[PDB]
Amino acid sequence: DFKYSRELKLESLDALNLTEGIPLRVNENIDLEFRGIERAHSDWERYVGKLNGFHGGRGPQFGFVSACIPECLPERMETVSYANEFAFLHDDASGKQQMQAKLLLEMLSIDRERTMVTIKAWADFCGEKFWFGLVTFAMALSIPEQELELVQRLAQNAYLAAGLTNDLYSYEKEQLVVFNAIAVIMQEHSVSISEAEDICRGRIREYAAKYVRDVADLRAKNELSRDSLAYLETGLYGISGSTAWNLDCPRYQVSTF
Repeated sequence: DFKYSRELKLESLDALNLTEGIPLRVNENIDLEFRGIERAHSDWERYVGKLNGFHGGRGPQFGFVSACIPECLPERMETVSYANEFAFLHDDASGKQQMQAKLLLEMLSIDRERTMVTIKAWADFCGEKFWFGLVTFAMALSIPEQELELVQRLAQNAYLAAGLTNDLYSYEKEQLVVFNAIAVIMQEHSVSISEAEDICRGRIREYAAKYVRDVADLRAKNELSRDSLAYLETGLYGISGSTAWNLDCPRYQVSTF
């Protein structure tokens, strides 16, 4: 039931067969997303430190957030984008808590109850729970507590598909600078990079196909809450958006350092 996003023809995903047949959707407010990325970089330089050669969720045509949370509420896009960009920077001391406080104040002013759920998920660390806090806040979703255990267990497949794809597309630039799936497969099977890569692709397609099927069944049954279903359906655009973004995003392009 789409109100804020747009489906994009990107025929290379069919040839790549990593996202099953999940379409690419992109939030139409890419401009707000970039504004929140710029502000996060301005605050980081202001409070934390200088940034040189850093690239986060910005891609040449769309950003990470607009492809992966395509139905993100427009008035929440900047904040959601800022928080995603800040998590990218944090992953790569007084100012950090000052930036966090500001972000917390902006979130509480938008959605008090759902900022608390989100913060709870973000204190645990597990990257599952970061994306869980961000998506639920970005789309103003309230997962019934009786459904949470089941919803999170189901979403794990989409997190694995996107997580492994990420490592697949980040290994090259990461090696040039390992805690990557390609390296583990190169230990266990003692194989070359391209052979670990083909094994990784097999696993990605398993996880992706299982997720697509489960979400189809749950949607067809309509016995879970609309917010749980909306969260799970966002899991699908997170797989297609992650992959499409990975193709050309500066973060993983060797052309940068």
